Parts: sequence; structure tokens; C-alpha cells
Amino acid sequence: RDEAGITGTWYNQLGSTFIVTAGADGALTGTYESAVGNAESRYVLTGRYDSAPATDGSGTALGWTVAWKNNYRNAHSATTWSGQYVGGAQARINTQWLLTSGTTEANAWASTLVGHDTFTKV
Amino acid sequence: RDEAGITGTWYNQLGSTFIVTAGADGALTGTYESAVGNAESRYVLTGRYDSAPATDGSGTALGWTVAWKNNYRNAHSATTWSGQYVGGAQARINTQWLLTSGTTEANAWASTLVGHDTFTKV
Amino acid sequence: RDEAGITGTWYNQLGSTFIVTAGADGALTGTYESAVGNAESRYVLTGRYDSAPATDGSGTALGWTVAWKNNYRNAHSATTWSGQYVGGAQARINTQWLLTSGTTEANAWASTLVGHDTFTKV
Amino acid sequence: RDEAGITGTWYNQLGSTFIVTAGADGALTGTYESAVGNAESRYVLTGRYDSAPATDGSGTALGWTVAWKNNYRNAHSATTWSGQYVGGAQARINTQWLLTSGTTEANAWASTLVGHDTFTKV
Repeated sequence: RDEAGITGTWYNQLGSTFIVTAGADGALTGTYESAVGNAESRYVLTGRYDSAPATDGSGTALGWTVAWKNNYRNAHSATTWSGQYVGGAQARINTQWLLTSGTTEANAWASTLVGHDTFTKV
Repeated sequence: RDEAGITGTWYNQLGSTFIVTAGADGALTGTYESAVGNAESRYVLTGRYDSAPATDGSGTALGWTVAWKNNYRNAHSATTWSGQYVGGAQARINTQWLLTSGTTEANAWASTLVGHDTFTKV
Repeated sequence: RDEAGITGTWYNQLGSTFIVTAGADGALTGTYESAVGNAESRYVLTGRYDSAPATDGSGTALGWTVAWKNNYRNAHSATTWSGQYVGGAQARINTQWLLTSGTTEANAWASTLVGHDTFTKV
Repeated sequence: RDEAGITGTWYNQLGSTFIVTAGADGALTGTYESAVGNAESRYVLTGRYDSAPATDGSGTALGWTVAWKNNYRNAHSATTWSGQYVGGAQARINTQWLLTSGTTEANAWASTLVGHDTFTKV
């Protein structure tokens, strides 16, 4: 498994900081601090990962969610990242994400941003 | 808040079953059973929701993750749903999702499915 | 082929109107009028479709683009729809879309909306 | 406008080749050759771009479609790229894409890949 490879502090191309602990069972728990958007300080995250990945050089599937409410701000929105962990000297988490805002029904067509983040250990 | 509105059993257009408990703090915990794909029985889910939504008729942002490993099967993949809860007589969770498979680096361009699920209480 | 099935006037769940002509070669040409957003009147569209689909009951893959500039307005943005045509008594075009705005580099993480539209002939 | 900046040969991170001509009106026409997937040689593309972008340093919105049928192969699928052109010494087209396959109704939940391509002139 990749419990030890995933656990730790990761940084994306925006300068955001993802701090995660991987459990033996498949759990991801930690904190996220965004460098951009309607965000300040750390937010709770939770998610899941494949604790028994293929042994054929494939990556390890995982995902997590942040709801953008903490003691400081409430951005009435949530992001989910879906992606894979790729181990080795330049380990990476390669993700795509969906950021949904709470909207009225009239604006719901415009509720959801999509993007991609790559996380490294440096 | 929508802790009471979200907590419970939901069903999507595929006939899948999402069983969730919403915590007062923003946590989502439960199980997912897919009617389709490389899946059997229930899988753990975790996620987050906005526990203090806007009071202007907007929906409530939330998201969750399933890693597709349980005691029966391992599909080496994870889905994340990002969406909003809309309360009332015909409550709904309207989502978009990202399903990432673990892949080799050569196949990583094709790692991620996108789609949309609408969940109802009936 | 589905040249005759695709050609014509389609309407989505938002009340927008998609008017398309399918060419024998795979071309899609027409106009789009959005019921929502920073849009008024008709905009040019172009796209492509599979002119020789599988004969196994599969749908017919297609896509198209609108840039949201016409004589009336310029929303500095473009949407692409990717989807499939499914023929028969209740024909449908089932799509997902990506709406990209021109942004500064600082805001580029938030450039792109994602959603889904279903088009019918009625 | 960016007619002159967009027109030409572009290459993505996969080694695919996008050859486009931008018209004064907003048209994109050209050919695409994928380095990956069920593809060989060149395929027709068409699309649109914002011919009068904001003058505030924002990028220029555009999109295009390929249906994956040519004289050599038919992959019964279409990709749409949605993105923005950013000019200057290291010009780039930054995109996200949706690749839809024709599917049966039973498999339609799994019809659509999502990803991201960055195109450069070198």
C-alpha cells in the first residue's frame, strides 16, 4: 500500500497546501489551505483512497472533499478532487476537481467549476 | 442547517443507493451501493457539506468520495461527487462526478470519467 | 447515418434553442440561442459528428462549440458540448459541456464551468 | 484580435499536433493528430474563438471539436476542447476537454472522459 507515500504535506501549482493522513483501511483525513479564492486558513478535508492498488505500475486512485466553511469564512461551496497518487522520487498526486457553489435553481446551470491540480511534496 | 434534510437514504437515476449521515460540524459519512460498473455491495463514503448555508433560497454545497474497494472487489478507482442539496417536498441532491482509475503514466490521459447524478428520497 | 436525425431544431432543459445542420462528411453548422447567461439572440456554432456510427444500438458521438460573441454582446467566453445523439421516437442529444471565460492568469483556476444539457425535438 | 497569434501549429503535452486557422469572424478550422488513443493520421476539426477579447490582459476564449472518424479509422467518439489562448513569448492554449464515446443507454453513464491539454508553439 501507499499509506506511507500519501501521508504528509503536499503542495499544488497554486501554492495551496494539502495536509493528509492516510489510514490503513482507505481513509483520508486532514486539512486544506487554498492560496486562492474565497478562503482563509485551514479547512477540514476527508476522503478515500485505494489501499490495495494494482502492482503493475498503475497509480493509486483517491479523492477528497473540502466544504469551504471554517471559523473564519463560509464560501457556501465544496470542492472535490479525484485523482491518482504516483509514487517515486518525484511523487505526485494528479487530480481533477469540481467546485460546486450553492445557488438558486435559476443559477444552478452555473454552479460548478472544473479544474485540475497537481500536488508535489516540494 | 440541513443536517436533518441530508441524513438518510437517497437514490439516483441509475438505481444506486447512497446512505448518509450528516454531522453538525459538516461531516458526511455513510455507504454507497452502485447499480452499475465494477461494484458489488456497499462501499465506505466520506465527505463534507456546508452546515450553515445561505438563507436566500440557495442550495447547500456538499461532496463526497467512494474508493471502489470493499471486501468483495477492488476496482482500483475512486469517484467524487460535487453538488448541492435542495430541500423541500421533492428534495434532491444534484451532482456532477469524477471517476478516476489508477492507470499507468501512458494511459493517464484516459484516467477520468465525468458524469452527473441526481439523487432523490424516493 | 444520422444526418437526417440530427439536422433540425433542438431544445434543452433551460429553454435554449440549438438549430443545426448535419453534413454528409461529419460537419455541424448552425446557431445557438441561450435562455440563460450573458447572451442575447443567436450565435454561430460549428462542430462535428460521427457520420458512420456503430450499428449495435450505440449512440452517435458529436460535439460543437459556441463563442459567445455576436452583434449584440461579447461575453468573452466559449462553450463546448460533447455528447451523443440517440435516435427514435423520443430522440435526444445528451451532452456535457465546458464553458471557458477569458481570464487573467491569476484567475485562470476559476475559468471553466462544467455542466450537462439534454436536448429534445419538442 | 488574436487571429495571427492562434493561427498555426500547436503541440500538446502528449505530443499531439493541432493545426488551426483562425478566421476574422471567429472561425477555427484545421486538423488534429493525436499521439494517443484510437487514432491515426489527421482528423478534421472546427471551432470558434472570441475575435474581440478583453484588453485587460485576459486570455482569449475558444473551443473546438474533433470527431474521431477519418479515412483510416472510426473511434465512434468526439472530443471537445474548451479553453483560452494566452499570447506572448511563451504563448499557450490552456484547455480542458470532454471525450464522448457512442454507447448503449446501459453504458451511457461511462460515456465521457475528461482531461486537460496545454498547447505550445514549440
